[PDB]
Amino acid sequence: LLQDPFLNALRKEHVPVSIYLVNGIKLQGHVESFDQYVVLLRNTVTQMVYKHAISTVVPARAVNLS
Amino acid sequence: QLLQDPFLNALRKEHVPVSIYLVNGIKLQGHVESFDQYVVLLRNTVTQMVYKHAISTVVPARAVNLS
Amino acid sequence: QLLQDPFLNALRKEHVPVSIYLVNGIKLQGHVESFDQYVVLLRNTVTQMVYKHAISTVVPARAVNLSLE
Amino acid sequence: QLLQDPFLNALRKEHVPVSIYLVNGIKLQGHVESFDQYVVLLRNTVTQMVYKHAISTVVPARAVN
Amino acid sequence: LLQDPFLNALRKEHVPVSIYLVNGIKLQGHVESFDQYVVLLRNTVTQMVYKHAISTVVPAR
Amino acid sequence: QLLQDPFLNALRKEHVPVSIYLVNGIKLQGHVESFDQYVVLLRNTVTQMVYKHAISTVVPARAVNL
Repeated sequence: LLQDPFLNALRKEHVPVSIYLVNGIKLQGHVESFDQYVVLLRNTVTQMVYKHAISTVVPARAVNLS
Repeated sequence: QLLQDPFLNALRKEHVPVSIYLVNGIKLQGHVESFDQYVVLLRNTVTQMVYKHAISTVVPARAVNLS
Repeated sequence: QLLQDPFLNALRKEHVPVSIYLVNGIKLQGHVESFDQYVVLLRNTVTQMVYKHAISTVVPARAVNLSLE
Repeated sequence: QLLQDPFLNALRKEHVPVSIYLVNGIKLQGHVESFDQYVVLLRNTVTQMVYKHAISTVVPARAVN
Repeated sequence: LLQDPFLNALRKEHVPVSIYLVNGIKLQGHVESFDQYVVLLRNTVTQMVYKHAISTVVPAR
Repeated sequence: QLLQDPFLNALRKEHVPVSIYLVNGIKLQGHVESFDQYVVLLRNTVTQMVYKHAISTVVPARAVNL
């Protein structure tokens, strides 16, 4: 309900994000795409990240909701 | 959900400052802006999406209204 | 939660102190103040909501009051 | 769980000591009091509640086959 | 449609296997049984291994 | 409605090597041979079964777009 709208926002308004994984590392780049389970983070090369492995997504600049 | 939702909503409404402890030991601070079955929107300097499954404990900076 | 509830509820009502171990090795301590399907509210110097999915084991400081059948 | 129940119930009926290893490395020990879809009740000096999702391996002190 | 034929091939051919857990622990033995949730590993005894705690399973040889 | 099937499928056909990062940090490099809903058959010295719920990110050594 919030997950997609959030993710969809970072993508549309193309804004860099610092994805912190459950393991304890911080990925970066832009949100190329996403579905129920995975998120395609397009940086140098689009790497697939599992949502179950994500701890928290952190945006650089704000983004509307509506 | 006769606890989690009421607990979170009261924090959200009253804007009670919370400390969210991640399973990986990381401590996040701020207040609850909103939430659903799967994520919580924490707001501090910015607004970050936190996955519930990665959350350990949520510690309010003060007692919550359950009545 | 066929077994979960009767277990947590007994600890709550009888006000029995417990130690909650998280999947990361952390040891919480206090009283079961409340619970539902996904979370447990532990009380101590403060009050906090603990997610069940982050819990490994709940160890009571002593067996609850047992009766006949 | 067509295996979990038979496996755990065998330990219960035979009163066989077991070692329960948590996903965090810690090992618990004692007897199997009871169990359902989500949890195992392990008895030692006291009866403690163990979530199955936090379990890696269940190891009996002896063969139950 | 993959893990079952994969696991059944290990029990039907009685091939030793290595089960690595998410915590970094390695388990050796033979696949005695497996269902939708657990994997019965056989050595000195038969232990019940939850799939949710299994990261990988590499065949011995 | 699907993102990981095509992502992994193309990485399979194009024979592109990958570096799989498990939730526990460690990394398993090799080629993707097959994959169902729950696991990914990783090829290398041997063919090992990798449970998806243990994967954090799938990082390809080469890119794949169109």
